[PDB]
Amino acid sequence: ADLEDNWETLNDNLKVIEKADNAAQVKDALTKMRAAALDAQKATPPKLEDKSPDSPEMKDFRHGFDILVGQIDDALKLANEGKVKEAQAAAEQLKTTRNAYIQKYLGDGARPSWVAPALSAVLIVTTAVDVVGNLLVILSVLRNRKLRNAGNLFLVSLALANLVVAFYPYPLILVAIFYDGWAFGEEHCKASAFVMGLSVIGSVWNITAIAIDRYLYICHSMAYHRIYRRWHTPLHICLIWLLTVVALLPNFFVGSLEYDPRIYSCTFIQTASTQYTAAVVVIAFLLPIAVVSFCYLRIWVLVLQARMKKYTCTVCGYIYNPEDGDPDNGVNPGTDFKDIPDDWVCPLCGVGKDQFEEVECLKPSDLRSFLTMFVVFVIFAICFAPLNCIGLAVAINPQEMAPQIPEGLFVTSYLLAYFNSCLNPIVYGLLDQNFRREYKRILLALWN
Ligand SMILES: COc1ccc2[nH]c(-c3ccccc3)c(CCNC(C)=O)c2c1
Ligand SMILES: [Zn+2]
Repeated sequence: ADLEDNWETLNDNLKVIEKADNAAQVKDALTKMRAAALDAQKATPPKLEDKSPDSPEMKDFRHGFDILVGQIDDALKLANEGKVKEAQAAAEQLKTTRNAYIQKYLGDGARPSWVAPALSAVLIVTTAVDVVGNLLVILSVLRNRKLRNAGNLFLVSLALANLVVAFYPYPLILVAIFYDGWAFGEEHCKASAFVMGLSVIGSVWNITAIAIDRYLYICHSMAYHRIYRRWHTPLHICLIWLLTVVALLPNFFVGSLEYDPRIYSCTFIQTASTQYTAAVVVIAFLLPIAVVSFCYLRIWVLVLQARMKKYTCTVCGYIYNPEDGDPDNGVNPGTDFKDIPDDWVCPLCGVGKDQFEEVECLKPSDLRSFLTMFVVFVIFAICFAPLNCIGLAVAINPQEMAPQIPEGLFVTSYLLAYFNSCLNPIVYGLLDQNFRREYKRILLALWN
C-alpha cells in the first residue's frame, strides 16, 4: 500500500471503532489499523525525504509507529475479552499520541497566508463586541420593566446565544490559529463545535419566534390580546432550546464534529453525512427563513396599506395608538383607526374621527420594534446565506461539487457567519430609541 492512503485508511478506521456497536466490530477495525500502521513504518515521509535512515529524521518516525502498534495491541486485548467501552477508550489515547507524531511526518495542506490574520482579527473584533454589546442588551432588558414586557424576553435568550460562543469556542479557535493546530483534546473539540451549533441554530429559531410574535401582535392584535403570555413566552423560550439540542444529537452518531484545518476551528463537517447536512440546511435555515419571510411580508403589506398606524388629532393634539385603543370609550386595544365607527370622537377635545390626520412616519420602535427586529433577521440571513449554500451543494453532489468548492470562498463564508455574533446589539442602538436610551443609562451608571 501507499503512505498518504495509509494515513487516510487507519484514520477512517479510527472513526469506525468509535461508532462501533460490538467488540468484534472494534477487533476487525483494529486489524485493518495494525497492518496499515506497519506498512506506513516501511515508507519514507515527505519531510525527511532527503534525510538519512539512521538519522533522527527517518529513525525519528520509526519508533513513533512502535508506540502506536503496541498501543493497538493493548486495545485489541480488551476487544478480545469483549470489553467494547474499555477498547474504545484506549483508542482515544491512541488518537492523542498519533496526532502529536503525524504533523511531524507530512505537510500536504497549504492555507493561504491571509486566513490566519483575517480569521483571528475577525474573531478578536467579534469576541470583544459580542461580550460587551450583548451584555448591555441583557442588563437593559432586565432593568427596564416596560421594555421586557414587550415580547423582548426573547432578546435575552438570543443575547446568551450570541454570548456563550465568545466565552468558549471563539477563544480556543484563536489559540488554534497561533499554534497552527488543535491545541486541545478531542473532548474540547466536539464540545466547542457543539456550543457553536446551539448558538447558530438557537439564534435562527429565536429570530423565528420573534417573527411569529410580531406577526400575531400586528395582524391578529385582537385575538392576540385574548391569548395570555405570562407563563407562555418562558415555555416557548425553553422549548426552542430543547428542539435545538435534539437537532444537534445526530452529530454523535454520524461523527460530523471534527477539526477543520481550512477554518482552523473544530466544527461541523458537511461531507460526514450528506443526509444530515441536507436536513441541517433546511431545518436550521431554508425553513425558518421561509416562515419568517411570510411573517414580515404580511406586516409590511399592512404598513404599506396604512393599517396599524397612529392618528394624531389636529385640534387638541391627542394621538391615537392602535396598540392601546381607547378602552374607556369602548374601543379595545388592537383596533385600527380605520376600524373605529364614524360616531367616535376625540377622548380629549370631542372632535370627530374626521379631523384626525395620520402619522406618515413608520419609526423602528413602533409595533413592538417590528422593523428593527426585521433588520436583525435580514443581517442573519446575509451572514449565513453563503455557508448554507456550500452545505447545499455538498449535500446534493459531493463527487462533483465538493472538490470544486474553493478554500478561499469557504473561509469567507465562515468569516461572515462568525461576525454575526457581535452585530445584533449594534442594530438595536442604531434604530431602537429605547435601547439606545438604556445603553446610555447603563454606561452613565457605570461612570458614577
Ligand atoms: C447541526 O450541527 C452543527 C454543529 C456545529 C455547528 N457549527 C456551525 C457554525 C458555527 C459558526 C459559524 C458557522 C457555522 C454550524 C452550522 C453548519 N451549517 C452548515 C450549513 O454547514 C453547526 C452545525
Ligand atoms: Zn383632540
